[PDB]
Amino acid sequence: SNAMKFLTVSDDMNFLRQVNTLVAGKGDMDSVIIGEGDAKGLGSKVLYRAKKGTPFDAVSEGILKIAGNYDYIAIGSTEVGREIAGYLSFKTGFYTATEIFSLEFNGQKAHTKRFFYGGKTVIEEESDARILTVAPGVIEAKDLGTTPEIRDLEIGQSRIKITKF
Amino acid sequence: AMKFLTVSDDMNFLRQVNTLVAGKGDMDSVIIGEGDAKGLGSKVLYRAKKGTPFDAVSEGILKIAGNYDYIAIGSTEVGREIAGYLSFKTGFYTATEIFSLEFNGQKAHTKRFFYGGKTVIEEESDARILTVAPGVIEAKDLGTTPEIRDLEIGQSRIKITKF
Repeated sequence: SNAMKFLTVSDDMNFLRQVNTLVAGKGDMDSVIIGEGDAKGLGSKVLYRAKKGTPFDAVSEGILKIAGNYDYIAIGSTEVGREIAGYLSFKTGFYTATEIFSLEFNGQKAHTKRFFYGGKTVIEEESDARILTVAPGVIEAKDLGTTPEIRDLEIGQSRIKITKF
Repeated sequence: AMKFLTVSDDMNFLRQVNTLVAGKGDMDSVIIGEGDAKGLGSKVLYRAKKGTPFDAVSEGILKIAGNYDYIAIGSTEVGREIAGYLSFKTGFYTATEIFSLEFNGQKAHTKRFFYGGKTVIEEESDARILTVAPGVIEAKDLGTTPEIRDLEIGQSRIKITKF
């Protein structure tokens, strides 16, 4: 009720675990995984699953369908995750706090930190960011000790053209 | 003609971005920090002092943004943060990490690499904000040197801590 609702997202299961660890103490969470990974100990209430190599635009349109169910969406910063963030940012109108290693709430607002220049500098924001991307390697994953109900992400249409080499 | 503003915190990267953009319309540029303007090929170069916080630069750019159809930014850490700020303030879509840019009519037709080169992603979008991937464009000298002016920067809200 008065608790915050997160949706966490990644195209990498280990990374999904790190994002869930960051968000864990902060409110209730559901998750999206693109591709493979065993859901055990993930800690989410619900895990939405997309097929491996589902084009990132079809995934983003799927997330967008459920994104109004959440206060914040936290995405692992990978190539795909960043494309998903930019897409969601645009469609929802919410600002994105990028590459964070730290997320705290004093009251209502999200206070974040990210590194700049390889770690030489720390940038803190208190912004209205509702979309967050989480840096790789910054959170050690903890087993959260429960397993989510699994469902399929209802995937959108894809307009991108994909050429492999 | 279409109007472009090109942006970077690195001058060699700004030359790359200009080289991608050059044939497509008019061009002005924003550099954050140091570098020789020679051969940059924009009409005007707005300078901000090395180390100006990215939100201050972004607010400076917002002041002049309505003068442009497109803003193309070198994808560095600062360039990406700027692109995000501008996306959020303007409401425009961003096409990211591009190596190629063409127009059908007004829609941007872009290409980008995925996985350091294994895959090319080709899109048509309404993106008015673009980031260019590092090292994919061979910077050319473009034959002219812009007049120099200072970027009127805005306020900064971010807190910066050095190690």
